[PDB]
Amino acid sequence: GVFTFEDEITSTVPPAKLYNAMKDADSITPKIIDDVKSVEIVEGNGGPGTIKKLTIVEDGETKFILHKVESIDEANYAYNYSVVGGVALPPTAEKITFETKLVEGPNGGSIGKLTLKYHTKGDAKPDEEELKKGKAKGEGLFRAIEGYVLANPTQY
Repeated sequence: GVFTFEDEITSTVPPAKLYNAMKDADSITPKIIDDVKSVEIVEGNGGPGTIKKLTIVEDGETKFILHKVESIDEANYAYNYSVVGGVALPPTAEKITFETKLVEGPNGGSIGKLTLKYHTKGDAKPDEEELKKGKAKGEGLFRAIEGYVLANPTQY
């Protein structure tokens, strides 16, 4: 089944700058996220349908995760990607979609909506810890992109 969760977030960074840096995640994320070592494009040009392989370390063991770029909408400052392979998918987990959408917020920052869509195998529900871990991951990646902008203001 599909189980959807939405979380409202904030940033001091304006939405145009965050959105630009969200599209730069393949170079930003290995720099800032210690465990993420590299991102390689398997198929595609970076747009919707693109498949990416990420190489990770988790206590000194190299592991791989596979992403699919789902959809990109400047119109709603939106960037959506799915985890389609790797450690985050237990056998009753088929896919996890992470959507980020941004709007202008008070005082020159941004209001974020983070959506987690947890796709399960038929009748199963998401495990409570797996949902927690999935949320933390989506939030961590957002904060990486944001972190990078705050640290490198002249780049966005």
